[PDB]
Amino acid sequence: VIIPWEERPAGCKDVLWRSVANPIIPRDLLPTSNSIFNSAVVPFGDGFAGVFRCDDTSRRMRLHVGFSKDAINWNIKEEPLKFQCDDEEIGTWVYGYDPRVCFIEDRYYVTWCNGYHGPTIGVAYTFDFETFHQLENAFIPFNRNGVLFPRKINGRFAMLSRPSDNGHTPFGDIFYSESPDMEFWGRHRHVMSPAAFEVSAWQCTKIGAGPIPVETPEGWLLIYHGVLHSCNGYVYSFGSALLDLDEPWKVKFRSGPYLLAPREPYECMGDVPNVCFPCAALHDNETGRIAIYYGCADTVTGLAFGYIPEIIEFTKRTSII
Amino acid sequence: IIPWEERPAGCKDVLWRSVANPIIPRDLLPTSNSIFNSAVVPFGDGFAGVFRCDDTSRRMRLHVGFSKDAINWNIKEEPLKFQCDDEEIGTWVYGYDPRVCFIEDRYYVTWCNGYHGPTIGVAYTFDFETFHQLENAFIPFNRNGVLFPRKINGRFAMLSRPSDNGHTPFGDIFYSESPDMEFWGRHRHVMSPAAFEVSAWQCTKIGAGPIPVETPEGWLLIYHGVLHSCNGYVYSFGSALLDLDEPWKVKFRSGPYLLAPREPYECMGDVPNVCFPCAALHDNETGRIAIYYGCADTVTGLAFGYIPEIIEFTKRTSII
Amino acid sequence: IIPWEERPAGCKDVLWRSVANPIIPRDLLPTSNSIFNSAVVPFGDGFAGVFRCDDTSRRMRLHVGFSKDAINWNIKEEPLKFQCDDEEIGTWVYGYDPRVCFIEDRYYVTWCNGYHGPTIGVAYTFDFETFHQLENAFIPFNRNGVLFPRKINGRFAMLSRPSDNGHTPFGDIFYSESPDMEFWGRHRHVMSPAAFEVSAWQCTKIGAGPIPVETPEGWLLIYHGVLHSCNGYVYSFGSALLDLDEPWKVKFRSGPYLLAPREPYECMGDVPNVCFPCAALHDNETGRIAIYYGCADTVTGLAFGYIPEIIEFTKRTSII
Amino acid sequence: VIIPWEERPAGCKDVLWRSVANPIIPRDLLPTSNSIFNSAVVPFGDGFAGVFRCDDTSRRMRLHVGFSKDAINWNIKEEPLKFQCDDEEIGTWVYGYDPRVCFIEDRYYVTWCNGYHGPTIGVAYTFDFETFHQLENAFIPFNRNGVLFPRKINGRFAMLSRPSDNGHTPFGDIFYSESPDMEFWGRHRHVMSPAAFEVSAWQCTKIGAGPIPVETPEGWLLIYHGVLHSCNGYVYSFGSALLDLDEPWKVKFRSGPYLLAPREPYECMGDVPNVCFPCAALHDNETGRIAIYYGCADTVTGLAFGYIPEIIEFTKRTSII
Amino acid sequence: IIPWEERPAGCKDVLWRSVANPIIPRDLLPTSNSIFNSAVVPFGDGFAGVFRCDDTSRRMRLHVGFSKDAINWNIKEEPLKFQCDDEEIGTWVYGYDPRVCFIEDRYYVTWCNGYHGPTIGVAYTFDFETFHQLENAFIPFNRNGVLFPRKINGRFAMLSRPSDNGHTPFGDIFYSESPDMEFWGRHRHVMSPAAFEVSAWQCTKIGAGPIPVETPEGWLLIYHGVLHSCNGYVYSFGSALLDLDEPWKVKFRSGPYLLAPREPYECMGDVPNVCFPCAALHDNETGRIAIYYGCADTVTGLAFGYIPEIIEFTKRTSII
Amino acid sequence: VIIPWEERPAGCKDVLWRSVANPIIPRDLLPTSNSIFNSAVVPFGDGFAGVFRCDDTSRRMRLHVGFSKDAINWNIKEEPLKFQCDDEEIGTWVYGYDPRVCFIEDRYYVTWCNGYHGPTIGVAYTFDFETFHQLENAFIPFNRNGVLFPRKINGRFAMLSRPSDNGHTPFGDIFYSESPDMEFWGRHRHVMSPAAFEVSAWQCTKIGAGPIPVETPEGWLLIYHGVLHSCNGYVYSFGSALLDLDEPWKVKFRSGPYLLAPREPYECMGDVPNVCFPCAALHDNETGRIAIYYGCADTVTGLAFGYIPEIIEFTKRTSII
Ligand SMILES: [K+]
Ligand SMILES: [K+]
Ligand SMILES: [K+]
Ligand SMILES: [K+]
Ligand SMILES: [K+]
Ligand SMILES: [K+]
Repeated sequence: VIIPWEERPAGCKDVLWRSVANPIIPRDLLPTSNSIFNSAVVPFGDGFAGVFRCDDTSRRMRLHVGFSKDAINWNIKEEPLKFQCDDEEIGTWVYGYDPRVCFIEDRYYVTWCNGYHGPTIGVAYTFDFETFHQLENAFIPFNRNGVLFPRKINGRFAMLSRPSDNGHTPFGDIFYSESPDMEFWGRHRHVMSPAAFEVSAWQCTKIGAGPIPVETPEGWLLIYHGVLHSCNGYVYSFGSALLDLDEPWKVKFRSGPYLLAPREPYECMGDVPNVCFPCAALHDNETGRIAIYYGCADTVTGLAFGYIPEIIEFTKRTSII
Repeated sequence: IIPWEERPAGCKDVLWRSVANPIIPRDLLPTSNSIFNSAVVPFGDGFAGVFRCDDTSRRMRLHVGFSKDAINWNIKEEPLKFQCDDEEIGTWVYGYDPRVCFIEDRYYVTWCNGYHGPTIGVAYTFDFETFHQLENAFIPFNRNGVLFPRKINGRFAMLSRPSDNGHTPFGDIFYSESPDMEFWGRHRHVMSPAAFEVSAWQCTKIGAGPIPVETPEGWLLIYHGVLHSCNGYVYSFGSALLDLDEPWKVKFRSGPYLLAPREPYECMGDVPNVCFPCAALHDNETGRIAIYYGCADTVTGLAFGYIPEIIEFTKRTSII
Repeated sequence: IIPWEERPAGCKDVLWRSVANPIIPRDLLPTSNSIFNSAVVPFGDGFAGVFRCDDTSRRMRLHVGFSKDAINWNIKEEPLKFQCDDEEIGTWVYGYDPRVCFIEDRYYVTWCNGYHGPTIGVAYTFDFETFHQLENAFIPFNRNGVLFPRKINGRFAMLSRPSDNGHTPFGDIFYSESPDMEFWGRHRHVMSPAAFEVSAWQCTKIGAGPIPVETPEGWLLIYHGVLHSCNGYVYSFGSALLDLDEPWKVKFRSGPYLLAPREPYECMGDVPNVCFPCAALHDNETGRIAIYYGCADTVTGLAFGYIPEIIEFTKRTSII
Repeated sequence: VIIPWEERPAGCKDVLWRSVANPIIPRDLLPTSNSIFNSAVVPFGDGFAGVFRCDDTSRRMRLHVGFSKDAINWNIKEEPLKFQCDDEEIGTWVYGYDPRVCFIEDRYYVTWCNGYHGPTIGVAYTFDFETFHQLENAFIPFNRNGVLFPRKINGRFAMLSRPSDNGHTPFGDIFYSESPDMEFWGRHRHVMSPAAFEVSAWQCTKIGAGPIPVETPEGWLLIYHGVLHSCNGYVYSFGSALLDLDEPWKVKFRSGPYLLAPREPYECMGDVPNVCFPCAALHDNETGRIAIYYGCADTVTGLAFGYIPEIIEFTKRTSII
Repeated sequence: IIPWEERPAGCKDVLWRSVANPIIPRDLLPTSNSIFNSAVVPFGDGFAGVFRCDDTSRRMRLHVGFSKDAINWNIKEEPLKFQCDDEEIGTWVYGYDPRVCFIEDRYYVTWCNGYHGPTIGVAYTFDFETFHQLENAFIPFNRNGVLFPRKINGRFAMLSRPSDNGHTPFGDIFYSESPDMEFWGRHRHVMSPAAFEVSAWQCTKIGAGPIPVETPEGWLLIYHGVLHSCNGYVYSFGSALLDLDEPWKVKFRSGPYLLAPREPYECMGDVPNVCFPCAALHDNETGRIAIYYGCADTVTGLAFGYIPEIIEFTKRTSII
Repeated sequence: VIIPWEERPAGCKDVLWRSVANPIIPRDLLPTSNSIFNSAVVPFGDGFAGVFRCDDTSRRMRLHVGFSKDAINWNIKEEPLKFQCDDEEIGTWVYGYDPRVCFIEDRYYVTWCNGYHGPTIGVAYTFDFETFHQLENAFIPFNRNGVLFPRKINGRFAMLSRPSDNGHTPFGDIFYSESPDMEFWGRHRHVMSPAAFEVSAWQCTKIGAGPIPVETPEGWLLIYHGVLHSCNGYVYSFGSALLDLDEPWKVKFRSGPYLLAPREPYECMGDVPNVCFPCAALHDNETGRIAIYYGCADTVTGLAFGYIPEIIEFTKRTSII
């Protein structure tokens, strides 16, 4: 697996740096796409695969499969994916957004914000990114920013989530839950809350999980978004925390500064201005390299690069825990 | 021997209020401000319950109570304290909205438990002296958690009511199952508030009340509904019938309310215009049912009816 | 022979409540939850009315009533249906806020009629048994439609109250005309809520109540006003005098109210703290006026006064 | 009558395409103009005339007359338009915006959102775009987006409107009404409501009529805006519907996708970000060509081009009715 | 000789309502709609006060009252007019929330005075006949202004409550000093609403009531607290002890309330569920204190207690 | 003192013109700066000094001292400034923004929006822009936009303020207060309220003082911001008023039009879009030159130039009183 990479520019001191090829996925890649801004990406085969949020010209929210040789240039299917489901009630499509994908043990799991009398977390698996078998929704509405851990945590599946409401939710804590079987969920634990505005305002309104947690010797590296409320709306930035390995609802370090915030025209102008919303990462433990995918202005998808050891140090050095 | 009063003569109402309401006064304890949830079950030679008693600090606490007749209560002055092996879950913040039922071999208690916002707490007891707390069933925000009094195809089942962090302006009843009273899933929507032009007493939000009452025709669900006036919410309650095997499937749902705020003790107090049903005792032999409900979030009331009359009213006036 | 009761001696109030209030109870009908609009007129050897009767489903429906004395009413159990040649307009969604007056050859009914939101429905009857529905007078959102009881310079005329899709937090009274009871126009603003520092009982929103009463010095308009407290709205009512020929021109408007919620039947009920005037009977010969009003959106009450006194009060306390 | 036209760019598949000379009217055309973003345009004499919303440097909303040879380059009068009115109360000017202009039988009629104890629909006529005779306001407040039909229907004048409130209204259905005399109005009928967000979210908060309805054998072509509410405010897009010829409150087809939505910098940045608000169109039945004027970010005016038969085919094929 | 009624036998309550409540009715004056702030002090061989009397126009005015026994009040019909040499500050817009205390050589009156929004008006009087207006103490928005009854280290001192332009959803008590009753500063935060899970009767906002009472253990502050239900605000009141020398430092603060809306005259009226303390008379030799408070923003009521008992209560139940 | 100046562009008829080198202070000037958008600038020594609002990458609001030879190119201290205070209660730092600086008789005074149980006006002095001595907060919360007068008025210090609330306040009048000693404040007077929307909508939601009042023979020249509320948020523009010399709460003239409104990409895009927030001015009575510093989009700092006599004449001739 060769992950995408660009070397940190000369004299850049930032922990993460934007791809000079951003945006890597344009808003109009498909004949009917309005925007493409969640890219739930993983290695697959001799390349990469992913589940993409592609909102169409009707402003419907759909998920599409994509493939790529280099993880930068994507061939996304024109037709939305369809989930196969034994149960007619759960298998009913209303809408879907916020996908996340990860491989656990023997297959790829997809979670997404699935409408079922409100936003909840849908769950499906695939062996091949062609047929997807839909499982029970993991939780009762309202919930989103569902993000699985990439292995079992002491014998059970684990998921981060984000209790919400039925609108543009003005609050949001990260939570942790477990399941023995991808059907029945429990042992719910609070992970963290928005910071106080006077401490770290980029994350003081609400927060939610981003990429699949990345295992490091110093804890699970969580890349997560945070919201700040100005008089003219919300600004979405993102940052990092380290979670205990065995009890990942225990936050050990949490960054004060953001890692990335809306700065470039493609992040500050578009369907929802001033949004950097991380959705996936690819990483390489040998080199420490990480590549983070993020939606820009809810319009296009970008990539940013960093080193895991540098991120860990930044997280601990600036920690507000 | 559950409490009973015959319908007044000439009264054609399906439910009739006890002539002795309120049956529990606001100031029964030395520091109680209000007492308005009564989660009542038969126990040993008499009755037991878990009661929401808000104190003079306006803190929300649960207290155990006992009664020989189910009308006159001796409520413990100390609040109930749960035992928990897990210190994280075992931390008390607040508690309201209790419900109590016997399932297979023990009594279970659910309540709206504070855990970074309202969720549904779960505990068991054999004796109403020691309570053993289990995992909270769901992530916040959730309340009106009401267990079924037996397993449904080999699993525990619970009605709930996803909510928000404040005075929630919405709310559907949901249904979930668990094999072990720890892990929960198979979530199914039961019902939504009605359109205001169909049935406005239940058009803002709804929530389950007493434990479901099994009948040959399905589960008898007594639930509250809210109407939003310019000067606030009005809580009334009514009746539905749920499928026996798949209780998320609603068979019949009443258009009219069974009861709504009328009397001064319902219409004046800490939260005016509230009738909030929280428990029921019934006898299948005679069809008699006795429904406990909170009045004005201040005091506790009792109402009477017959199960076959309620069922016929529910079908005849059904908006499904 | 309009209803009347003498001024309690050593009462100096412009209006005084009937000692028999409430004159219509909430449960007069077997399925009524509340009865609090009574759009009353003389008819044959007695009186007839269209009443807002909300049922135990909290649906809003209109029912006909009859009475020998205008105090004790026999209201039909079944809601009235309108007859309409146009299927789209004749679709019933909900109805409230009725008003009734005789114009020239027949009685006209207006009400708040649901047609993709609140608007003003219009109908005529000759007999109070069959009602023929005409075009809704305006586009939503509008209510408190009140016809003048004769034409104003060759046209039908109506007061209205532009509103929104909810519990509207604003409301001016407007005036409109129509040559044919179908097409409406020449809209003119009558008045806006007062500044709270001047007259706070009518500072949030106002609306017309009774059919305007012709006096030789202009139209007596009895209208409700709303005050917004931290705990919701308080509805009181008062008086204005409109120019005879151009009734959008307000000549005098009272600073103080005439009546405000005081009694328990006004202060406790489905919507607390509401006195909402809906009709009036009067006798020019004696100057007597009898004013019907909804109490707490639950029951109907009556109040009495003298036209000349009300006019004097209106001029003397005028904020215009 | 030679309407403005540019061909569809090479390989463009879109039903409408933007003028490459956008914006066609700049914000600062008049000495005190702040913004010029409604252009109610008609053929007149040997060229074109129009009534324009020009908000000045005091942010007052005024209407101005303009003229043009080619309908792209405009000479707008510096002085605001004054209406003559026989009734001094109705003739009182508080503010005006949202103009629309059309010729009905023997004269041009102007409607606008006119302040009369709140927004309502004002009405006037002119024969020459010099003297304007003000008629009665058509409706009681609150209402705007008044748009006349360009001929009588069943022997009456007809007008689409849009019941509103006293603010930045968070709802809005399109209504239809008739008048025998341009004075008394009635026979009010509901045309359509915002769509469900799951179905077509660009038009799920509110909608309102745009250009004068365009007669086709297939019904009235209505171009209308719709609003989507994001966390960061409203996004105005526009689309198309076909109304029954004889009973125009009856919608026959209604597009799922939008025709145009904010995409270019001049639509995304300015006084009100993310607005494409259609206001007028010129069309030529012989060729099928249509040119649609629309306000961009409440700052400038743009043009877009299409073919009426293609628009109708799109409206039908993608219909949500 | 302060008013006094002994505690009923068998009552463990720290305060008890007078059995003759309400002591001032809503209709005492010819045009009074409600009378519910009574800023009372000893004066001559009896008592005086400034009273908030809202009229039938719902305008908020202040009127002077006198009483020989402090229970039965003769309140003047004419609103009080302040004399002021500056016409800008002297302009009357509205006035409510009065408080009155003697400091050194005269009586001082504070009130919520409209000056482009609510702020704290200040005046003095020697005789309760002429009132001389001083500068408003603060910029809007502020109210619940309450002076200390002597200087604190050579300065006048005042508690206040920063607010907004509406029915304020927040509110901390602050402390400020002035050398000269014109320029104010050294602002210090006294306290904030409590967390709802700790003491919900005081979790939305709080504000000072009676003039602070000097005790050997600190200043006894009686203050109101607000709880926010789905149906509005509930106003209760409680006690704190402030440091004698630096009175922004709170030493003790009651978890429970001392009094909360319970009787019909507190629960029903213009603003339901309000007990708003506004003044207190006390006798240090016997420990007796008589607390005046508004009831449902309609009438005025009286409650009694013993200062040593209130202190012990405040200490024993302190949440700090 | 040689104040920065650029000559009025040929053809330009505006009363103020933007520097051709805007933004003069970039958002990333400091190693940890997210945005730099208030520049409270004064002559000092052989050049200029200032207190600057620099929000960091944690989105904390801090004040930093800066120095410049020319008042355009600034050397801002990396470390936030710290206030010295004898009282521990008042000396507690929670947050600070909205700085203003002016020399009064013998020292420089700094005001800012200081957190003390909500937003209030902090006050400090400095002789050297190295040590700052904090005084009592001038008012009880909630208040901001505190701006001292640059000399005493009838023997007293004087300050403009702006009573607010605990959020993004949807209202705002300018008030005036006095103090004999920079400790006790009083004699509060209403200066002005927002204008009616039908008169001057750029200033109809709220208003607040900007630069230190500039004394002229015709009154105090107040440059102030005004807010307009669109469906998509607030737009901040600024204009001018003349206050009576002896009783500065008496407004004598107040402009109808604005002087400046968000127009350029650096005013329209950034952390808070569509904001032009004036915070300071340098002026020369001999030449009438004035240079006005202003925050752009709450991101960067810009400069604009004008002539005081032109501004006085514009203010009077366009007066809405
Ligand atoms: K945690
Ligand atoms: K169901
Ligand atoms: K008028
Ligand atoms: K239709
Ligand atoms: K303190
Ligand atoms: K002034």
